[PDB]
Amino acid sequence: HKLVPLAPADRAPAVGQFWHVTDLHLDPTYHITDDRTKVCASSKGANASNPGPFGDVLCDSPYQLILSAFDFIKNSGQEASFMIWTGDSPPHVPVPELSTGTVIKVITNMTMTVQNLFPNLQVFPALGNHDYWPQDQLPIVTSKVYSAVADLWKPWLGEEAISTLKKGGFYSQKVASNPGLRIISLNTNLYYGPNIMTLNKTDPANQFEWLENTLNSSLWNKEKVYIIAHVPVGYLPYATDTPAIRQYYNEKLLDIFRRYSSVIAGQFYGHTHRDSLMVLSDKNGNPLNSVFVAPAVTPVKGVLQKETNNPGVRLFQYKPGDYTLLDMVQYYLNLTEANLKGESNWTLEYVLTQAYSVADLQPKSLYALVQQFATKDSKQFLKYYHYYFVSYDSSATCDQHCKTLQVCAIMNLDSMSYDDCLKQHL
Ligand SMILES: *[C@@H]1O[C@H](CO)[C@@H](O[C@@H]2O[C@H](CO)[C@@H](O[C@@H]3O[C@H](CO[C@H]4O[C@H](CO)[C@@H](O)[C@H](O)[C@@H]4O)[C@@H](O)[C@H](O[C@H]4O[C@H](CO)[C@@H](O)[C@H](O)[C@@H]4O)[C@@H]3O)[C@H](O)[C@H]2NC(C)=O)[C@H](O)[C@H]1NC(C)=O
Ligand SMILES: *[C@@H]1O[C@H](CO[C@@H]2O[C@@H](C)[C@@H](O)[C@@H](O)[C@@H]2O)[C@@H](O[C@@H]2O[C@H](CO)[C@@H](O)[C@H](O)[C@H]2NC(C)=O)[C@H](O)[C@H]1NC(C)=O
Ligand SMILES: *[C@@H]1O[C@H](CO[C@@H]2O[C@@H](C)[C@@H](O)[C@@H](O)[C@@H]2O)[C@@H](O[C@@H]2O[C@H](CO)[C@@H](O)[C@H](O)[C@H]2NC(C)=O)[C@H](O)[C@H]1NC(C)=O
Ligand SMILES: *[C@@H]1O[C@H](CO)[C@@H](O[C@@H]2O[C@H](CO)[C@@H](O)[C@H](O)[C@H]2NC(C)=O)[C@H](O)[C@H]1NC(C)=O
Ligand SMILES: C[N+](C)(C)CCOP(=O)(O)O
Ligand SMILES: [Zn+2]
Ligand SMILES: [Zn+2]
Repeated sequence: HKLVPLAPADRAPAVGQFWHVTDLHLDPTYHITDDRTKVCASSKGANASNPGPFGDVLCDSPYQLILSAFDFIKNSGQEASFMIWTGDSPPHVPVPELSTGTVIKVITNMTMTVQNLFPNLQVFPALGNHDYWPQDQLPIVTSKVYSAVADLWKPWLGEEAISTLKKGGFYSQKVASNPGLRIISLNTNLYYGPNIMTLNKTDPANQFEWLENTLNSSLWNKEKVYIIAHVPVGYLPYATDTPAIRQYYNEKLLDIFRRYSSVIAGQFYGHTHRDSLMVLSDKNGNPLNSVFVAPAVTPVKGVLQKETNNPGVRLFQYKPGDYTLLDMVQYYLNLTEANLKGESNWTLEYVLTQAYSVADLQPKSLYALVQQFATKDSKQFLKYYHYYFVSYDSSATCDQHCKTLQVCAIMNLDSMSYDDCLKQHL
């Protein structure tokens, strides 16, 4: 007779879950035709290799492929309280074949697709470098694209997020279904090498100042933060000594993340179209923060490349009310199989804790895994290299130089530690 909240039965609180999808790269031109140089504009005159209804390795995504990915999510039976979506919706075609209006039209199509299929799901998007015309030229002041995506994403974001999105293409947002969790969606395309608009700027769009203030507020308000962005921090795992964003920005952003590692419970990136891990550590090798690079839905590659990825989407599990990451489930589409029979079978690729026999996704757990990778002929690393391409090629091999680059980039996000790793292991 005193209106006290009803106590839940002391069962185990189910884990929380969220989806991460990235790099959809819709090619609206995709159509099967006898002249394989006309299957898709994204192959740029090359012959599609073996095209089917769900795509080709030399093409960006048919609409049917993207629809199959989101249909899989919708029908998966997995509960999820939100989704993160880290950008890159238009296809890889020459600048004159696009325009601002065409870019906005593709992002609108992808946004409405998600909203139609998932009417009750809060989605946290970030912009990719292709989400602007010309590609990679994302500005440091408001623009038509920023204003358009701010309008498109209003169903998911509050007024303050909309206002920063419109001005600079970034925002933070409290997660409605998850009190105490805030998403910080950065515009790391401001730091991407090809961006002429940010050359020699110390703090383009004031994003560093805003990020520091946001994290400081989260720290004092006892929030936890998930960082999402398109281009990741750290070093390319397939090239030597090449930061993914300009070195000046990589060093500055990493220093902010080290300072606020106690608040940041996850970092989630796209852009590479590969499945990669990184572990941010301090200068002495003590692990601080776990980083998860998710592979793309598009399978596209250039003619020059030997390997590509199968389409992928992924699910994270986390501790409710606490937001510590517990697991990651990677799903994929075997594109060759799907095209041969004409029917998609999105399926489990792996569960991280089971694949690698780790307890959870905390920095110390993953740091110990990466130390295993470093051992000669590590079977853990062989598995990881297979998953890097989302199981595209079980016979792909990683020679000594290849592996040094991979492991050094997983373990060492800043220039000093990365170069020291090269010194010791080249
Ligand atoms: C996604 O789905 C695709 C399609 O089903 C799978 O790809 C097929 O995988 C099978 C088995 O792994 C392949 O069949 C095997 O091919 C081997 C030779 O492979 C090389 O040469 C072929 C030549 O056509 C290339 O296509 C290929 O890329 C390789 O470079 C053979 O050695 C195998 O023969 C053995 O099989 C049995 C017993 O093992 C016996 O009958 C044989 O005598 C011999 O012992 C076998 O034929 C098949 O070629 C692949 N198809 C395609 C189109 O690539 C992927 O595995 C799947 N992905 C995942 C992650 O599961
Ligand atoms: C794109 O492919 C066409 C077709 O190539 C043929 O078809 C494939 C299935 C494979 O069997 C190839 O070895 C074949 O040659 C290419 O056009 C052909 O190229 C040569 C040189 O001109 C000639 O023998 C054919 O007559 C050409 N045309 C046709 C209709 O066969 C074309 O060169 C390829 N384009 C690119 C950019 O690679
Ligand atoms: C980081 O934040 C602290 C705390 O600021 C407060 O945080 C919230 C309660 C919010 O209500 C803000 O308005 C508050 O100001 C900053 O330290 C405070 O501000 C100055 C620091 O020189 C000092 O006079 C206050 O006493 C500090 N308050 C407390 C509780 O310690 C700190 O400076 C911020 N850092 C940056 C870089 O912004
Ligand atoms: C997103 O774009 C796709 C096509 O790129 C749309 O799907 C097609 O829509 C037109 C009809 O208007 C036709 O080509 C087909 O009927 C549809 N399917 C395919 C595979 O092309 C889709 O409707 C768009 N969605 C939104 C929300 O704009
Ligand atoms: C640049 N890349 C080809 C290595 C990765 C893909 O990047 P993006 O062109 O989709 O932005
Ligand atoms: Zn991309
Ligand atoms: Zn990109």
